[PDB]
Amino acid sequence: VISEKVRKALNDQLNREIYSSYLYLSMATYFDAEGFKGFAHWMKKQAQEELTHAMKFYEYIYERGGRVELEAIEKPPSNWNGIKDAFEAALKHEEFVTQSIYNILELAHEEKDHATVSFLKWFVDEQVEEEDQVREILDLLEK
Amino acid sequence: VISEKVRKALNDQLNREIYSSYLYLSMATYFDAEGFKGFAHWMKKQAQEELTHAMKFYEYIYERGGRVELEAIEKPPSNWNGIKDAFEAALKHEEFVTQSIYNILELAHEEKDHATVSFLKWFVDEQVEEEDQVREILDLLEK
Ligand SMILES: [Zn+2]
Ligand SMILES: [Zn+2]
Ligand SMILES: [Zn+2]
Ligand SMILES: [Zn+2]
Repeated sequence: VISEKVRKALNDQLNREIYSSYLYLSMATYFDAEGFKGFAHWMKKQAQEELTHAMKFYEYIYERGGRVELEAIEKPPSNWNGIKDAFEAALKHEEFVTQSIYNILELAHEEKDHATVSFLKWFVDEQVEEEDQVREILDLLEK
Repeated sequence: VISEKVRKALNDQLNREIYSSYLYLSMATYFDAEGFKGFAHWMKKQAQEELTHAMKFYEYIYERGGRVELEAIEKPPSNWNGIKDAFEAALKHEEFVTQSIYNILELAHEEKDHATVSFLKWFVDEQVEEEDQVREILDLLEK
């Protein structure tokens, strides 16, 4: 059974993944307003991906005997200064998500919760892949 | 091209469908905390359904030459007084959604926007079906 400290950290991260989904959807509203169909499609796909992350947290919290509490979702920005600016904001946000997950990992290690440590490995690896994808696009578009 | 009045009404409704999705997800967190797997599955399915409603508004707004702006999402309630209480709250919320859609229909009729009138017919019919499904469940569980 997860300690209340770890359950709160996971529930917090659940809410962060929801906001991530919303933020990527907002980036899609920007790209679509400009007619950048392909980049909008990229963002809508990532928004759906972030929802599956949230639900994986959701189901793990209930497997470990905890409960999920949904919080208010902040209004995301709706405008950026071009393609590169939007993707740089995406990368900055993913780096914040990576740091948040690592803080849960450290908490789980402290409490010797080796089930949460194992559950999080998938997300450490997926953040690497996501960060690399965004860097790959920024490098493609450079100068 | 949609007038700014109608675009704002549709964007408002887009945001209402997002909140509807969130509210049904919150009801799932309640049912799951109680071990009501089947009712939780019902709510998660409805939450996904409400997202597809939101995206149908999303794509229609861009077809008509408008843009979507995402707003803050309010924190939904997380607790109800039993199954019946949660479904009665669902029905009350769907009736509010039905009234909101009818107000867009009346606005569209006033501006003679027969494309928005036609777009909304699908949602008038779907609200009937959703309201009937929730009433059917409440009647099944009665007394
Ligand atoms: Zn994620
Ligand atoms: Zn992510
Ligand atoms: Zn709906
Ligand atoms: Zn509905």
